[PDB]
Amino acid sequence: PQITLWQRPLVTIKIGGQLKEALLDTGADDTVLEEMSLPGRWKPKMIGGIGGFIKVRQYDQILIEICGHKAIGTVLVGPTPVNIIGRNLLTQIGCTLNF
Amino acid sequence: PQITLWQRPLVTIKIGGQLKEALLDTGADDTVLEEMSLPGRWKPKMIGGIGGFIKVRQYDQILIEICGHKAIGTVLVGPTPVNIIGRNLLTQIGCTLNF
Ligand SMILES: COC(=O)N[C@H](C(=O)NN(Cc1ccc(Br)cc1)C(=O)CC[C@@](O)(Cc1ccccc1)C(=O)N[C@H]1c2ccccc2C[C@H]1O)C(C)(C)C
Repeated sequence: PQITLWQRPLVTIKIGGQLKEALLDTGADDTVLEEMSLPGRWKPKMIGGIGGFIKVRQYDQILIEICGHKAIGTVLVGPTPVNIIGRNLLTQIGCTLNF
Repeated sequence: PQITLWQRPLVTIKIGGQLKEALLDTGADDTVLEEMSLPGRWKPKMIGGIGGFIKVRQYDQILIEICGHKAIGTVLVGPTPVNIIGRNLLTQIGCTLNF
């Protein structure tokens, strides 16, 4: 589909059997979601944006569905103000910027 | 043009007669540039990102060219990690997300 930017590009995602709302974020290197449980091993990571850095848990090879499009990648979990779908997963669903 | 996201979507912008590198950021509601000089008066604005909120200076009706496309709008100036082109200007150049 084509998503305009008149409003925040929020979409429905399916992860860990749960339905959530997330932001298609081209300014984000990684994907980070609010506190939730995920399977497998994880390691700590610090990510930074405007305001500074926050500590998150890094889980790899996680299955995620964005608007019905399946993709697998690293998903970060921590105190993020909003769910963010970053470039690491946006590439997988073939998302591009156009103008 | 069409921009993929395998690498950060960095483009050249022109403001105040100078070229700068900036990130097309769909996750950003506003445009915020690293410390620089802009004309006119400014107003205070608090913007929140991953690490919390920061105080920035808000200048309005500023001429800024993005990838050759001319825009005129609000530009914030403050301690940002990188120059960020947000949705307020991405809408002016007709940018959309597609997949
Ligand atoms: C490794 O560095 C990253 O890529 N870090 C990401 C990040 O923070 N990216 N930042 C900016 C940034 C920092 C460093 C670099 Br090299 C590039 C880019 C954003 O602007 C987008 C997030 C976001 O859209 C998230 C968000 C938080 C709260 C509500 C909505 C969305 C952001 O902080 N957006 C805000 C913003 C940025 C600039 C101007 C105005 C605003 C208001 C929000 O939209 C992340 C992995 C931690 C998510």
